[PDB]
Amino acid sequence: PADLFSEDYLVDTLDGLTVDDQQAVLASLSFSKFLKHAKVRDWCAQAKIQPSMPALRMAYNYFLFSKVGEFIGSEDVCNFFVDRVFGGVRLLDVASVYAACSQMNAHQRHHICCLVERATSSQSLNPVWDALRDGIISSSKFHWAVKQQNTSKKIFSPGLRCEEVVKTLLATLLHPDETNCLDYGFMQSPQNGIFGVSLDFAANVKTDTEGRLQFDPNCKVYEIKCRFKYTFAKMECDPIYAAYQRLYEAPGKLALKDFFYSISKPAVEYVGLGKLPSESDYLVAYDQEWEACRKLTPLHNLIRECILHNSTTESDVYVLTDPQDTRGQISIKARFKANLFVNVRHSYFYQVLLQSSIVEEYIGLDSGIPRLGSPKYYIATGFFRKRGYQDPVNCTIGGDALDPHVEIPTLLIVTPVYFPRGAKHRLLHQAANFWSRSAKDTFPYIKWDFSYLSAN
Ligand SMILES: [Mg+2]
Repeated sequence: PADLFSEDYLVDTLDGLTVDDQQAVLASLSFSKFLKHAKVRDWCAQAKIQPSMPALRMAYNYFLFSKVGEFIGSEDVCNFFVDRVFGGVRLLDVASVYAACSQMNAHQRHHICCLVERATSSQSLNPVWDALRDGIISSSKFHWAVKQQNTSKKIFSPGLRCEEVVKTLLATLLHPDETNCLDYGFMQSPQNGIFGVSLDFAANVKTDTEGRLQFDPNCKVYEIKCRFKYTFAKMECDPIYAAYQRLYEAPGKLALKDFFYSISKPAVEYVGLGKLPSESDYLVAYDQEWEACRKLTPLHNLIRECILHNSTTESDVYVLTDPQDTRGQISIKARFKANLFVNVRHSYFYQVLLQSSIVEEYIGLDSGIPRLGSPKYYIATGFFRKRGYQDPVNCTIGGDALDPHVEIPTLLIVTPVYFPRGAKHRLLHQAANFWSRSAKDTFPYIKWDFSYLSAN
């Protein structure tokens, strides 16, 4: 194990262990192991001590980054606590660190969370990624925290190649004339410290003077998914390929339907009037033209409201050029609208819902005159094909070369997602209640004061 309270240098702790064992040391730097440590337990045993969120999460961030900052090359987080939060003193004990963190304002917490985001922008390549995400309801767990709450996931512990291709498509083909961000770290909520997200891609988002992210009030945020069930090869007997050929030569909604229904578990579901969508995939059609063959009750009022707000703006479909024709270049061949909409019951709806809440929280804390407009949210779905013997070695999107070991993108669908306010408020409240119950049962020796948390 590693000691967040030890004064030993992490580089020395890790020196002389296998990479396997180093991974274990780093996993031990989690919020859960922090709260389980003898020194937190001892502090928490006192009658006067009733720890609050987000203050205890801020305290953890300090100890975490004091331990790991040098190893991951970002001493900015620790410097800020010491200089701006601790009055210039290098605090080492949990009682003092906690007290000073308890005295932070929302702009200081915002600043810390922004520095942490910047320190973690390489996401799962960063050795502290897994440890930092512990104890937090992240956007990939948000549906589970609201609707499931079972042992399929945990709050506390006490593929990527194709996603990168889709980012390149968004950046190069959809937003060539704009400032975009391709690499986002982990953004904790500065107001509660129980929620957090990382984003896949955003357009109209920049680094500011020193040296954090700036979301424009009108930025465009995209969650990227890849549909591996639809990966085909240009072979004689391949039924997906058959449907793809038709779509490529004649881009439109009918060719698209045949493509969707060329597999046994289709990504699109027809949902009739007053009927409850299943959770099976994340696109739904409300028009009978997509049919190729449970009612909403009065208690599904939140679902009804979400459908109401997600049944107007259509998806954009981008058919890409085939690099077997162009010997390399992949650009937009054709573009068309499809009456396909987000499934408001699907876990991806809940994922973007939480990313919207965190993005809007950070925009709210940003200094400056508030401007007219709110950000827009999308799911960007990529579809792919195997490389064949006659495909070029070197494919490109704009300047960017594709790794020769990644599949070729064929199709991009961009689907808008809208979030009614009352609906977001209810779901975040249920998830926060589940966080609080789970914190009390997991760390029952902590006299949690959730007064501040329920204010948020
Ligand atoms: Mg993604």
